[PDB]
Amino acid sequence: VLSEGEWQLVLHVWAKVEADVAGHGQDIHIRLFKSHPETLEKHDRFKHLKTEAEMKASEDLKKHGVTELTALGAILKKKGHHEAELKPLAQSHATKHKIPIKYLEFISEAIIHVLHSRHPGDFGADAQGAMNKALELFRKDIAAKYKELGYQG
Ligand code: ZNH
Repeated sequence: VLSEGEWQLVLHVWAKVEADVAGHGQDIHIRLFKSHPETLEKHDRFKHLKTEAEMKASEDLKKHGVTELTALGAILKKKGHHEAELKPLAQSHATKHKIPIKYLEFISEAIIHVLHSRHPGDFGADAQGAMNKALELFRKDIAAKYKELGYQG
């Protein structure tokens, strides 16, 4: 459970992400795929994107990063009260896409890397700690939902 102060820091840096959702999504995906290359295999339509310029130029990929960050932003703004927003995401991700909790941690690492890289002055220790706690709560709750649906994380 997060403090109101913690939620404030999460939402303060989230407002900065929202000045450029699409560029943050690109950087996050580029980082994720480079760091943890197994993750690119869940994206069949992005396989031919073999260099960083090719990744940046893909409207497909760009749009997908806005779709993911939009859903994550809406979850964050509910400050933990996110069952209604979380349930459809667990359903597609447990049953259709097959995304293990470990991959959610990898992308959580990429989000934190990119928010440090772009907003170091608004992403010091206590802000990083809050964002980590928020992402941890997201992943705890999505994993409980995965198990309800019969998917083992
Ligand atoms: C933060 C975190 C996150 C978020 C919020 C998200 C969100 C999302 C959204 C909103 C969508 C659309 C709808 C549905 O459900 O389907 C998606 C999809 C999606 N998803 Zn995901 N995700 C994520 C992570 C992820 C990862 C990590 C992966 C891998 C690796 C993924 C993979 C995915 C896919 C594959 C899809 C489909 C796409 C297409 O196909 O178009 N995912 N996703």
